[PDB]
Amino acid sequence: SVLVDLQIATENIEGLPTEEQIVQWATGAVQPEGNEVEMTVRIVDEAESHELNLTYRGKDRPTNVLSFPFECPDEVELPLLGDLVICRQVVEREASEQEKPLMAHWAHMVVHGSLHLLGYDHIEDDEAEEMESLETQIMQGLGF
Repeated sequence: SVLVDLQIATENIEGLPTEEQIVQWATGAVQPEGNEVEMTVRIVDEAESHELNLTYRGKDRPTNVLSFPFECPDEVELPLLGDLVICRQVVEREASEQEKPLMAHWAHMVVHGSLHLLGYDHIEDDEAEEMESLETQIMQGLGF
């Protein structure tokens, strides 16, 4: 199925994300009939994520949307999105400033950092239609 990981860092905020809502709304509207994929997403302040990476591997520096891609040997035809790590203060501010439902900002902001970071658009043979339709159903299917 289409499993996604929504890991919030704050317990009390001005607009909690909750996986049920986010996942269901976005990821739920993408595979209402056929589901299959894995998208890990960690939403926490800059310091946490940055330190988190640099503490266990030494990743980049104070970025905006850092994600962790899976093993990219050659082509490997299989549904996947990999791990993701983004800040809420930024996206929440962007979405909050845009004056639009954070629901879309999430599905969009996640995919924005998912591809722009690794490019899960692997092999255009199988993963193509799957991935394409995958991102298309959540991004276009709703028309953010």
